[PDB]
Amino acid sequence: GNPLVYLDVDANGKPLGRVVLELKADVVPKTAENFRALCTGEKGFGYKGSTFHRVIPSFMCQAGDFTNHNGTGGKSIYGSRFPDENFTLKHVGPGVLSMANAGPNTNGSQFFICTIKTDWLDGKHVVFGHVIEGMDVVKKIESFGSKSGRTSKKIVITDCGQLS
Ligand SMILES: Nc1ccc2cn[nH]c2c1
Repeated sequence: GNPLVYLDVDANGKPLGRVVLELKADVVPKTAENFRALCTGEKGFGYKGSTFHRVIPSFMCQAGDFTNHNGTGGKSIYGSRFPDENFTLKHVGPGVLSMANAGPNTNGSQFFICTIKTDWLDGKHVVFGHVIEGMDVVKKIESFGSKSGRTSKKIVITDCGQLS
């Protein structure tokens, strides 16, 4: 079946817990595979040690820039950027996992977890999974955001990997 992966997240050096994500490889296999491999670190790089750098309350929590840690960087397992696979899955509510980008066909490693329905991103960002477990952790992360996206705590993915 679809991969299950995890992110263990600290805030200011203390653990918040685990976010478990289902990756919809059935619908977006290339996008799911990128995220899966970045969680395991098996290509020699990935999310371990990187941050949630942009968090906006009542919107989303964004992470995955493991090169620049500021939202300008990141890279995929295929190359620096890769195409929008499809827009079949929609931003239907809290818990949606979707690719951050800088316009059409600029997927790398940055991603976000929605804390509300973000329907205006449909057809613009590739949704590729959702939160199976740990929405409590996501709500904690969300609470350390601001309107500008600047976080009020240092939010770090201390560990990550694949469960199945
Ligand atoms: N892949 C990717 C995702 C978000 C942003 C923002 N600037 N550059 C990016 C590149």
